[PDB]
Amino acid sequence: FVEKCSPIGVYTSGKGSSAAGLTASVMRDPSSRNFIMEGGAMVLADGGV
DNA sequence: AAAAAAAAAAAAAAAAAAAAAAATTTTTTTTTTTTTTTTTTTTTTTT
Repeated sequence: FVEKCSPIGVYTSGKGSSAAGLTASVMRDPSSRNFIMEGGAMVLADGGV
């Protein structure tokens, strides 16, 4: 309910969700050399719950 | 001195050579980017 009720809200387990992380992870693309930041629950639910 | 004939001048039309003009997208390559994979190496877990 809290996840559905908060303006910004994400519900996740301790070990993250199915193909989603609990916290952000930064990687470097070998080809484009960009910094790809996979957003976990903590970063995705920024300013919310 | 004038008229008739001859010849020349001017002008216009036609032809030949030579310089000018017009027309003129498709096919193949290949580089970069992205993904895939094989091995090495590093980290984590277990005893």
